[PDB]
Formats: sequence, structure tokens, C-alpha cells
Amino acid sequence: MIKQRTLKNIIRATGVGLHSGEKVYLTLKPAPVDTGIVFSRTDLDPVVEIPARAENVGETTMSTTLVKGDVKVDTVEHLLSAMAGLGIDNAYVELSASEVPIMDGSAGPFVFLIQSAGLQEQEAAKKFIRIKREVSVEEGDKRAVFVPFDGFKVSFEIDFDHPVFQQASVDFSSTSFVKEVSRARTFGFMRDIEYLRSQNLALGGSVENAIVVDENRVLNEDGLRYEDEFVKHKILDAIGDLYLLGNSLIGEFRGFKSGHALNNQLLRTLIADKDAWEVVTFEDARTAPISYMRP
Ligand SMILES: C[C@H](O)c1nccn1Cc1cc(-c2ccc(C#CCCCO)cc2)on1
Ligand SMILES: [Zn+2]
Repeated sequence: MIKQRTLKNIIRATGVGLHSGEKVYLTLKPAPVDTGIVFSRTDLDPVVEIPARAENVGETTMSTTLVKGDVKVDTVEHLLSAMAGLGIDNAYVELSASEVPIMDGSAGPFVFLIQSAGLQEQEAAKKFIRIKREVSVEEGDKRAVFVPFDGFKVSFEIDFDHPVFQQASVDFSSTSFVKEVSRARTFGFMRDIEYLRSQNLALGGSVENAIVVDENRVLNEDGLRYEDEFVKHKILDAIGDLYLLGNSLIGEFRGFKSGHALNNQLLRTLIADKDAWEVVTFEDARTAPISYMRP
């Protein structure tokens, strides 16, 4: 069967929140079958746990934020992207502050740290959400859609009105999450960055954790990791936002100028429309439409 995964060993890391600029200590731990991914604010007494589920998304402006009452965990989407990309069903993610550390802007450090710890298969079938009807949501010129598909693929199309320019598709039948998506970094434009800082956001961002663009060019000395890094990062973000379904997808996602907001809107419409999806397991990995790398 395709089995659930958790972590073999604990992972720790120390970083800064992209928006908050606060130092934060992260610890990922193993969790039992059917736990899902659960964030814990361990700086608080008592500790405040928030499952990484679409129902818990509180704000979607320039990151995806989980909220339970007054308590938040901001910027979950890169780490969630990594966990999704590696097949991780169950994990606790402890944080000593309100925002997941940004690392280098991408999921590369998370996938490295995870894979250095190692994964552990669990004796229970992995549950997938299978798209059985097209579900779309739109708002103005922005669109996000789920289409039935026997596998998992993601397409994205951004319309940026800027000299540094995009679209891309990835199908995990041939694309490596790790090699081709995980390294794509967080990005931003000088006009927004100042506005965001004036709105007291973006406080931790720098050329160390993001592509910084002026009116013409990428200012980072070392340039890009992929020719299409920006759009590959949008795919990264979307995989992370979609993992808030709390199970891997069998289907296709297509995003057209979509962001965290519309991505969450799509999850919510999907979840509400039970005719459009069903949960499935695969007792024989050999006949399934997807595969995972070795644990
Ligand atoms: C997080 C989300 O998933 C996300 N992924 C890609 C983009 N975004 C939104 C976003 C980008 C930034 C950002 C903030 C500050 C700087 C910077 C800088 C240095 C300026 C000093 O000259 C660069 C970028 O903030 N939010
Ligand atoms: Zn991002």
C-alpha cells in the first residue's frame, strides 16, 4: 500500500520571520497516524496548537496565516510546501514565536533538514483527496481551479507588468519537487517592500531570504536559481496552500494570478462541494497514479 509518513528523527532550526523579523526556533517532530500537520506555539503557557487546515486560515495578505483566537502562526506555506513535496502526513511543528522562519526564502533548507533526519513509513494507508469534478473560483482577473487528473500537476500563470519579464507547469510524473521547485525563492518589488514596511510587514526580508527587484532588475548579487524562479515560487506557494486540505491531492491545479487569498477560497469551495472530491487510499502502490521517492 502507499503508507502514511512521519519524521524518523526530530529537526531543529533557527531563523527569522520574514514579516515579523523575530528570531524563532523551529522543531519538527514525529506524530502518530492520522495526526496531520499541527503547528504548536511553545512560547505560550499553555502551548497553543493549530492544525494546518483550511478551516484555521485567518489572514491571507502576503502570506498564509493560521489563527486560533488571538494566537497566530504566520507564513506556513513554504514549510507546508516542503512537507507536501516529501509526502509527510503527520508531524508536530513547534515554533517559539508567531512566524515560521523564512530560511533562504525557499523550501530548499526545509527539504534538506527533513531528508537529513529521514522519514518513517507508518502502518496505515496514506489518504488522498481525489478531484472528481472541476471546481473553480474567480475574483476579478484572478482565477484558481481544480481539474480532475490521474496524478498531480500544477500550472501557474502570472501577469507581472515588469522589465524583469511568465507561466509554468509541473507534473510530478516527471518533475522533482526537490530539484525543480524547492529552491525557488520568495520575491518582492521595491515599491511594495516599502509599503509593506510602512504597514509594519516585511520586517525580516533582505537579499539573504528573498529575490529583491527594483524597477528593472534583480538586485541580489548572485542572480537567479532558475530562469523562471518567480513563477516556480508561485507553484511552491500554491503546493503549500493546497496542503491545508490536510491530505495530498490527486488532481490538477491551475492558478491565474492567484495568491494566498484565492487559493484558500478554492479550498473552501472544494471542501463545501462534496460531489467534487472523495478520499481514497491505495492498497497496492503498483496501480496508484502517483509515487513517492524512497523514505
Ligand atoms: C511569503 C509569501 O509566501 C511570499 N512568497 C513570495 C512572495 N511572498 C510575499 C512576500 C514577499 C515579501 C518580501 C519582503 C521583503 C523583501 C525584501 C527586502 C529587502 C529590502 C531592503 O532593501 C522581499 C520580499 O514579503 N511577502
Ligand atoms: Zn512564498
